[PDB]
Amino acid sequence: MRILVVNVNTTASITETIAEQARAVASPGTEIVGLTPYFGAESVEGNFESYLAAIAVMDRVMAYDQPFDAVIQAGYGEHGREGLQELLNVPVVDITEAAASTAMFLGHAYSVVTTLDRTVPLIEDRLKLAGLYQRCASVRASGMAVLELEEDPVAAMEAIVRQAELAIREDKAEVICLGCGGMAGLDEQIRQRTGVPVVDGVTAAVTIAESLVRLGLSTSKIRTYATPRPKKVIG
Amino acid sequence: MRILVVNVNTTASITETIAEQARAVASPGTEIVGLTPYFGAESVEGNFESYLAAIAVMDRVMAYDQPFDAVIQAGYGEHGREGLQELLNVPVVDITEAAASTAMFLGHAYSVVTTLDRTVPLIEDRLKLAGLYQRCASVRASGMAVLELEEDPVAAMEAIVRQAELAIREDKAEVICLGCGGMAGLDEQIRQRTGVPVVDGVTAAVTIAESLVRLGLSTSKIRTYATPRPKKVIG
Amino acid sequence: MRILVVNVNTTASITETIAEQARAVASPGTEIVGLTPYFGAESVEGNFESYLAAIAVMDRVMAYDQPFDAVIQAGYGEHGREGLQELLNVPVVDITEAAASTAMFLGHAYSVVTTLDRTVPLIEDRLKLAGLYQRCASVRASGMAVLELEEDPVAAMEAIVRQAELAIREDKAEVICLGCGGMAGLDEQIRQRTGVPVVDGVTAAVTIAESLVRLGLSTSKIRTYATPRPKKVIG
Amino acid sequence: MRILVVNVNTTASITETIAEQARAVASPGTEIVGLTPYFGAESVEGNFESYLAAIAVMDRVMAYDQPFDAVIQAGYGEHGREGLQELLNVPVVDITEAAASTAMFLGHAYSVVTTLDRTVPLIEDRLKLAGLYQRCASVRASGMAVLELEEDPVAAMEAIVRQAELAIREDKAEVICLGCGGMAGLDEQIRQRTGVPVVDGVTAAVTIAESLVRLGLSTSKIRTYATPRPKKVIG
Amino acid sequence: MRILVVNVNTTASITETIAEQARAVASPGTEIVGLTPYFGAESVEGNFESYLAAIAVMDRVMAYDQPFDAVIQAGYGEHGREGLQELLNVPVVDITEAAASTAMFLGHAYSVVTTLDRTVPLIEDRLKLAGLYQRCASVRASGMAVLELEEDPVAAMEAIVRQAELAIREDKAEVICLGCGGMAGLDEQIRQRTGVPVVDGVTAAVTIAESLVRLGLSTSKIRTYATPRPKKVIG
Amino acid sequence: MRILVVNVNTTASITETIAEQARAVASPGTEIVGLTPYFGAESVEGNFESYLAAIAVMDRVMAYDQPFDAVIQAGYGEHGREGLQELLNVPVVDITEAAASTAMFLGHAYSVVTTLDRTVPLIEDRLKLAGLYQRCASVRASGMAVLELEEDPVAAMEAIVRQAELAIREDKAEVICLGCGGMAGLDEQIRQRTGVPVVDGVTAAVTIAESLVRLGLSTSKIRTYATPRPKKVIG
Repeated sequence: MRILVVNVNTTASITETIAEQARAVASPGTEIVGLTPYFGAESVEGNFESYLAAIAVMDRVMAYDQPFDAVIQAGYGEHGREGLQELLNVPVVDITEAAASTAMFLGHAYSVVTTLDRTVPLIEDRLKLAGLYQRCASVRASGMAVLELEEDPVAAMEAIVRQAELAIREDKAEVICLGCGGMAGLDEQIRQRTGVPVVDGVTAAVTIAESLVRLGLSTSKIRTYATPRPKKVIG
Repeated sequence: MRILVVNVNTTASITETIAEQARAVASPGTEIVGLTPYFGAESVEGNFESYLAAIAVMDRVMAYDQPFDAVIQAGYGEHGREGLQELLNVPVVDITEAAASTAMFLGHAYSVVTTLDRTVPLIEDRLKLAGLYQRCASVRASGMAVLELEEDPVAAMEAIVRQAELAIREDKAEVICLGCGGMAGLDEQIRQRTGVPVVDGVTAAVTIAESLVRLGLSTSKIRTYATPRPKKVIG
Repeated sequence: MRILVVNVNTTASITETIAEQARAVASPGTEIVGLTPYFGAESVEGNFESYLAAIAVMDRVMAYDQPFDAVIQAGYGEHGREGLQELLNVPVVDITEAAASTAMFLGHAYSVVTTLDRTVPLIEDRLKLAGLYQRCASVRASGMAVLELEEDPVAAMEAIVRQAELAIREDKAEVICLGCGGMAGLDEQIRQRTGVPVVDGVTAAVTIAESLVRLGLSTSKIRTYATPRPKKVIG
Repeated sequence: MRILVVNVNTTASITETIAEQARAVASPGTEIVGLTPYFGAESVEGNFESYLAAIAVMDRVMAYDQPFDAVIQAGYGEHGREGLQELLNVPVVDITEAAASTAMFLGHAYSVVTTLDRTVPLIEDRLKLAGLYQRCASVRASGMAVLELEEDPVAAMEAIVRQAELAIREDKAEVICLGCGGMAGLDEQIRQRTGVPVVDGVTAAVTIAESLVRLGLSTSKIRTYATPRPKKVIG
Repeated sequence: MRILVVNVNTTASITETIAEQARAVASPGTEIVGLTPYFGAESVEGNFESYLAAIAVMDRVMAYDQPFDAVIQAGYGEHGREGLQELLNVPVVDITEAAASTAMFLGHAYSVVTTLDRTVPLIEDRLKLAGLYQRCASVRASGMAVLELEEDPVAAMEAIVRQAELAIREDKAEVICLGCGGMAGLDEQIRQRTGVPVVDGVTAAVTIAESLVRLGLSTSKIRTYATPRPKKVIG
Repeated sequence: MRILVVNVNTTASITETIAEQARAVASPGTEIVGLTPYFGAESVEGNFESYLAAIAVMDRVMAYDQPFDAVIQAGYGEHGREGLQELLNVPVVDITEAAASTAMFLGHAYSVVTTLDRTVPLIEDRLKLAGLYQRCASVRASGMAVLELEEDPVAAMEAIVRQAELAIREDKAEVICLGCGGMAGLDEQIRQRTGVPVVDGVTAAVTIAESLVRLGLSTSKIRTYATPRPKKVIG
């Protein structure tokens, strides 16, 4: 099968890293295609940039010419999932929901550790909408400005594990979810350091996407995600 | 003062109808500037068109070069308010939240009457995010396509009252919220035909916008709606 | 138009101060009438005094002989709103709900800062009933015994801003709501000190009351707030 | 021990009916003292009369000059419990909460059957405040005016069973709570006619009052129900 | 009447202590029978042991040969209540729910103080299911390994009151509920030390059980707790 | 890898049907080992049999002496998952949560169709505990007794589609979850007859089990599902 894995931000280096991580868990016969949107912010930080990224991602998927069997939106706490669901006749998985949903099988309560404080309420709102928030102990920001993870990977790792530890100790999280795709593959280190399973939405999304295809499942087109009624649309 | 009233769809005649109902209640000294987005669907029906309209609305507002005091987004149940709240340092009122918020001063419970069944869950989700759904007895669809409103208003009118009556008698609604911009000015007739206050989010949003301006209040910039960090963003 | 603004407590000096603040935002042609109930506690502190104030206020409004177009209950976290709504055929706004409701347009979450700790659960319960509590980050008590604000206005101001800062820093409030009418007009100082919009329910209620009259809206009499069935009542 | 059983309305014959059902289940050694408030509506139907009854009940209790061990407020869905809890240092039981609380020991879900449609939302709100609504499948109105109960009991009886059956079959109620004091003693006939346990809040409140006394338990005075601070209060 | 009081754990010394405490509040003519299950853990600590105790307790009750009028499950936060309810044609009260339910008449919010941290989410889940959790301020663990209360009753008492004080001061609990039956009778000391009523589920359950029998109430057999359909069951 | 698929009831033919549907979707390299508990009801209908099945399932798993990588509990709405999660250091998937969790990727809301009305509230409660009920539009019973499924499948089939249609049209379900193990493989026919994706928790649980294994993830042992403390436990 073919799975499109779309970055929500325009940074080509992040697309390839995410895609690589998707390729490391993909099943035999699964082809992962990483896609960079044509427009949008280099890192998606806030409501404005999130809504720009929602249509950036859908523009990017609707440009792809080859057949494909699933789409993964590779961004934590951003908009657009639902619009993809309407546009496409294949399953869509967003990594936010892939992480929280897989975490819920593992523990009484899960926490998410993201980058910026200002992205906490967007991630919270995404999960509440998904109906996944009941078992979320908290969504916590490490505080590192997105691009520093390649500059100081040590200061980053430390800031992240400090939040993981507060979530386990104060919020009673039993599993940690990564909260920017740019965190893919750092999960073993966080596990080594906390003694809890640590879910990476990128890899979790691949398995859920692969599963829905194996099960013959796709978005319901009955109501909310009906194909859009063809009409006059500009631009 | 100057208030931008922005249509979520690209049909310019609907923009004039909305801006004229707005002017019909604006305080002396208030200028209404009705804006039609430059791109997007001619009527916004579903998630894909809602997200496109979100960004189409923001683009239209950011292109306006005069000063203004508040903005009103004149669509029911669409995405975008939060985007605008980050970009602007004037208050933003969404007619969805304007209607429900005012209705709650008037009755134990309110119901919204929209056009299409498929917009019902988009509306519920906006209300839920806003923390305004506890007092909503239901969102009901009249079944009338957005544009069939100036076509056959007498049938539109009857379809709306039909649903309003069902909300009152079965849902225990005590107040009715109109749920398309295209319904602006219809409240008086529905009030007469139902026996309950009928709230027009267009005219309610005007009063709320004017209030927030008179009161010296604007969007909090402390966290969630802080100005977007300056950064690279294509297009 | 005419708007009655009723103190919930019997202190004549508080009625006049509230009314003055209402007069400073009222629109041209709006007449504000401040009313002191004939009975009740000099400051309303707790369930017993709140229920006494509920009927004190309704007794006070039903005594007023002149026509009027709206009523404001000028008390934070007290009972009685609903009984006014049944008694009257004009809109009723309580300042508790005017503050929370206006705050919700301004920020992701709002907090209320009141005087006594023991009034926190009454205000919480009022907002939960109003269906306004979802976006309330916390209700916090400054701790100053009600009447000290005229004695030590500095110690008061300080205690208040300390709670505002805890709400923003720990509870993630993005807007502050004042929580005793006796706090009217202190909002600029709190804003100066926190960098967030600060809503005063007194002035916010005036605009909402004025709006409902301009929009031709009044309480729904369909069910819950039906006129009371005339019957034998004593005293 | 001595338990005050206080009618919420001023009809003395209803006070005797309630106090006699109470006596029918009181433990040996328990004295029931049935009280009729001095002012208020002859039947309490709506918010205005509910708030008046709240204060009318408290006045009546504070006028009683003998000692007593507990108080029961014998009205369904009325205001006042909290007022009494502040003023008294003996336990207070409201028959509303007494019924629902006991019903929850007996079935997965309960429903209340009251008289008037307009009291339905007052009842729901009391249950919600009490934290007892999660297990309530519904509150249904029999449509019988409060006093039409000793007038035509055979029609009252049938109206109640009608609603009870609807709650069981459509709402999935497994237990029925009578929802006027005027229905005391009817449970046996409804049980027979419905097939489910039927709870009488009057008699349940007696057992709970007696329990709290036997157990040495009374209202917590630490915070919300602390004695009212001594202060000036007119009338 | 006869009331069975069943230990959830297999420790004979705990059964007799619980039963003694039940006998100290029982009404005249009430016979308390303490029962020890034939199998299960010596102290019930966790999901596995709780589910073993659920069927241990039902096995123990179904072995008892004499008539009886009620059953009390004498364990805090364990499973099985519902299965008893199906099996029996008499009322069942679990002490978890007896404590929380009686506490709710006493104060704005209640807290539970139990032994082990790992039992906190089971007790939380039990109360959420019971629909009693809305008014629960927190469930807190003292941390003492179950059997130390007979070894160091002083270190135990201290650990317990420390949690009670955190619940009142930080969680705003107004009443404390004991949270292992092995705590029966320690409530006066905790009351002496905190100034709040302290509910013991053992004694509270006796009064609720006695009440349901006096009121002629028993489990509803209409749906969820219908007698199990006789069929082939092994072992 | 090896995955234990455990029937909740003792009917061995139902164990083979479940294990064969599981094998029909298992990845190459995956071994399915279908287990029939040693004691318990021949079909699990209600709380008593649910609790017995919980412990019967755990006993069966603990008796298995080979190594394995994950366990699946193949019953809808039964107790036990948490028990297994404490005892095991391999992931555990319950088909109840497997179905609902996967369904949520596919539609705005899902509904479950089970057999017996009396299992409906057991199912709702499992979903609620799991934090998966927010997106559940309803749980409906087909009315078909568990074993009447291989007896008359054409009538079973029609009973299920009947309920599915009612969930879609009245409950606004967009996806259907089969709610007995005995329904495994029926999804294709129901999909055809309803027009919406149909999820089989048996086959979904397999994909999720395999995913968690591929991802290196297992049950968190930090708190709620820590191994049971070693201690005395009879039988």
